[PDB]
Amino acid sequence: MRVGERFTHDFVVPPHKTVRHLYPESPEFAEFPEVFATGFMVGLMEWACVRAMAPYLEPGEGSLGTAICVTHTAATPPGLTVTVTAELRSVEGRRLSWRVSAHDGVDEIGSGTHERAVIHLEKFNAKVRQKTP
Amino acid sequence: MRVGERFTHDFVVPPHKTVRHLYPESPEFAEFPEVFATGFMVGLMEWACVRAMAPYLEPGEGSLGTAICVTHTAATPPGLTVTVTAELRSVEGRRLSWRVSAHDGVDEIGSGTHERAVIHLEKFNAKVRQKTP
Repeated sequence: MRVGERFTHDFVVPPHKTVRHLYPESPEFAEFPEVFATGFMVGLMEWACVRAMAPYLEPGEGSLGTAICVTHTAATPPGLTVTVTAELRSVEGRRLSWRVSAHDGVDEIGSGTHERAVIHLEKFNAKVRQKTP
Repeated sequence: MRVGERFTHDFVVPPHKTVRHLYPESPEFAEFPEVFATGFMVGLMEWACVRAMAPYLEPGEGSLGTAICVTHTAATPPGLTVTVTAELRSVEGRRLSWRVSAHDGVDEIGSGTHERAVIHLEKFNAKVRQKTP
């Protein structure tokens, strides 16, 4: 791949990416303001990093976020466009560490780091089964 | 609210808390193995901390997650119970901090920290609609 290279990822926040949508089973979340959930932003960031990685992956390969360390310092109503900038910080065998940050056009809404791990998709699928009830 | 206290929170992972459910708008995610998305683990850990600090809010108050720093070291298939243990680490004002960790019954699946800011609901919704298109 290549260290230092920014990758950019644009996404319009729909009404169904707010807090109560993350966990419709949570009574507590049902009464949260209609803003972009942190867990959804995290998902977005992994999504940016997955796309950055895709060309460099062998057929049948994938990745799992192994760590996420970000702030979430400004709220985002549906309608705004969240831009995730991902930057490769290091590659270490199957290990990728990114610097990530996001912006909704008005504010930087969060920034931090995100490590991923390249996996064989089937071997991993098999492994997750010996674990299913 | 007492530093050191512990709140646990149990959750059976349904099928709709997997990666492809965090972002169905992602073709890059539709591949992915049916496993507990990092984005949902982050939310589940926040849900624990929200309940833990529920008895600390005054009326017309809420909380926002303002930082999540956690590992994700094992995959959980739908069917397993994820228990989130939230340990109050600091209460220094409008700011709460937790040490969080999760177990799915077989593996510790992740841990780290999470911070929350007490907010005035009205002023906050007001600031938000100042951002809404």
